[PDB]
Amino acid sequence: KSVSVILLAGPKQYIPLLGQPIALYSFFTFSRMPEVKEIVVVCDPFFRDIFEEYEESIDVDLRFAIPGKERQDSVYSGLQEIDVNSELVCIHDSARPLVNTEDVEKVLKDGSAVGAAVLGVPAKATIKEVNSDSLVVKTLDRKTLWEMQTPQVIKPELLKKGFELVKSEGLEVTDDVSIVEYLKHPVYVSQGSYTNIKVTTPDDLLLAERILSE
Amino acid sequence: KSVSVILLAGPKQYIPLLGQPIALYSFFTFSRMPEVKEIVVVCDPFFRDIFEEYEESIDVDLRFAIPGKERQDSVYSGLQEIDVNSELVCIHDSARPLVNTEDVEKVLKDGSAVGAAVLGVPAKATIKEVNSDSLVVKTLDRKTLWEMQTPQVIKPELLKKGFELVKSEGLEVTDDVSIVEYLKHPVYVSQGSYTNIKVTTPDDLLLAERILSE
Ligand SMILES: [K+]
Ligand SMILES: [K+]
Ligand SMILES: [K+]
Ligand SMILES: [K+]
Ligand SMILES: [K+]
Ligand SMILES: [K+]
Ligand SMILES: [K+]
Ligand SMILES: [K+]
Ligand SMILES: [K+]
Ligand SMILES: [K+]
Ligand SMILES: [K+]
Ligand SMILES: [K+]
Ligand SMILES: [K+]
Ligand SMILES: [K+]
Ligand SMILES: [K+]
Ligand SMILES: [K+]
Ligand SMILES: [K+]
Ligand SMILES: [K+]
Ligand SMILES: [K+]
Ligand SMILES: [K+]
Ligand SMILES: [K+]
Ligand SMILES: [K+]
Ligand SMILES: [K+]
Ligand SMILES: [K+]
Ligand SMILES: [K+]
Ligand SMILES: [K+]
Ligand SMILES: [K+]
Ligand SMILES: [K+]
Repeated sequence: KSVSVILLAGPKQYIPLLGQPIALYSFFTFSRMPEVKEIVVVCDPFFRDIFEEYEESIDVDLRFAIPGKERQDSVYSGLQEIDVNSELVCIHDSARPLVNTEDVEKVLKDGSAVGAAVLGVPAKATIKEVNSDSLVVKTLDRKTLWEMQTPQVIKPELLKKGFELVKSEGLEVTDDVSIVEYLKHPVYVSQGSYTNIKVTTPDDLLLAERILSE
Repeated sequence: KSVSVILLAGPKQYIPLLGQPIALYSFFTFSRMPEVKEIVVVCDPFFRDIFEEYEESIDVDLRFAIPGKERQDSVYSGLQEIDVNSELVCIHDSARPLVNTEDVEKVLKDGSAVGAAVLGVPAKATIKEVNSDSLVVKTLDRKTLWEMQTPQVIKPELLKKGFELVKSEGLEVTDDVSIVEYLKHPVYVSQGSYTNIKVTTPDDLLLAERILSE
């Protein structure tokens, strides 16, 4: 019971899906996993009650952190709240409500082994690198390209070192494992499921209801 | 009236969308464009009547070609049917029923100017190159990666030269502009719309009905 989750929830994350705010879906998935010791929800204080409500229903410590200006500052804020002895930090965008227990288990395993891991899926589209003149530079090898999801799972000492680089050099990162890439430490891509979609538009909500109804 | 369309339609392309087989949607879009002189539909002969039916409703020459084993052989088969003097070949996957007239006009313009062009959209996901050990090699620069759609628009002399390379060297290509890339001739990526989705699953059909109902 060694994993700390940072659940990034700081309104599109509170849009109802089957009547319940999207952020609660992944919250419950992590709360039922035996490896998870605590969930640090990063949200505006106004929304804390959405989660506290369920606190006596769940077998994790529930803690909060205040969001920052950019996703990386929200991650940093959650990281100050995790247990001093957690073995792994599992960072998740609450706009991904449909992550599967099996896929979380897999990226936790791979993060334990490598130190950093992220859920990904092979890209289904043909992807080309395009220069600033709108010309194709190259076609990227289909067998080689992965679309990233969350969770991103990183050992805390590694993440803390990475934030020391980020804060001391003004890095801008849009994900968590980019910090570890900077460090030249390996990042493992764990194969997930294409159903772990991000839900931000009402088109995405309709797809999420379809997936849930399958 | 200078453009020849090769419409690749050779059953998931005949699944109904609002009651009409998917392949007819883009067929009609191209038939109404003044630049299009002819549409060569590549389909099994059994399906020809789906399109012929509308022949006196449309201001293009309607022709057919027989599909081959792989997409590139189907393209080659359509290419043998185009007008000896067309200025541009516009190749489209009939599983993309929602392409917009405005986006077709744009990629035709860019194909006229460059010799090869393809509709694309910036990739919305974070994409990483991953080696065979499942490790991230690099994170690809978000500002630089495009997802390809169809049409792909190529001048016929260029395409014919490219097929001479393909047939004389056993190339396997999953798109049309890869042939021109091989030739070291420029390929322009014209910015399209994220609504030009490929419809193969019933999830995609539901999204396509939503888009059409917007
Ligand atoms: K979940
Ligand atoms: K637990
Ligand atoms: K504790
Ligand atoms: K607290
Ligand atoms: K904090
Ligand atoms: K603290
Ligand atoms: K999801
Ligand atoms: K969620
Ligand atoms: K999943
Ligand atoms: K596990
Ligand atoms: K291992
Ligand atoms: K910043
Ligand atoms: K997944
Ligand atoms: K929409
Ligand atoms: K269309
Ligand atoms: K026409
Ligand atoms: K003619
Ligand atoms: K004919
Ligand atoms: K032919
Ligand atoms: K012919
Ligand atoms: K489409
Ligand atoms: K179509
Ligand atoms: K379009
Ligand atoms: K045009
Ligand atoms: K020009
Ligand atoms: K082949
Ligand atoms: K488009
Ligand atoms: K499905």
